[PDB]
Amino acid sequence: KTPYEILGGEAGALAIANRFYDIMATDEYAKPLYDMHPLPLDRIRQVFFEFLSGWLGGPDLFVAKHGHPMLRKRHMPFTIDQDLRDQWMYCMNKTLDLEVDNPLLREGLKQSFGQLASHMINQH
Ligand code: HEM
Repeated sequence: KTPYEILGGEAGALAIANRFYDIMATDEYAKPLYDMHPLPLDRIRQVFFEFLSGWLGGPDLFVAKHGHPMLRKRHMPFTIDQDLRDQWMYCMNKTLDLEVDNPLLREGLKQSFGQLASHMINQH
């Protein structure tokens, strides 16, 4: 069974994407990460969801509409240090605790996001 399947499919991917930004947008420690996002969040909420649907084994909605992830490259316009990586993970940890009831999948998702996040870092 895929992460997409275990999390309830579309509604599960949507809820993660939305909870992530919901928390990012109000939590103090992540203001800096939040401030890199020009408002409103409508499009990035939708795009991140599209990404999650395929990264979890549902429809590649991202690769259908925007092409391959190339996430490291796609983040190269921004300055991303350790500090911002940790802010991003802090938000996604909090999200996955609330959204993923399977504790194995949850720890699996945290580690795999944790790695992707570290991969984006481009300032040391
Ligand atoms: C330190 C880590 C990260 C930082 C600071 C960061 C920051 C950003 C920012 C500022 C954008 C621009 C979106 C906008 O306002 O339109 C963006 C886009 C995006 N981020 Fe991240 N991000 C990070 C890590 C990640 C990770 C780990 C993933 C996926 C697992 C991810 C997926 C995306 C996606 C899919 C987009 C949309 C890209 C596009 O439309 O071409 N990001 N990110």
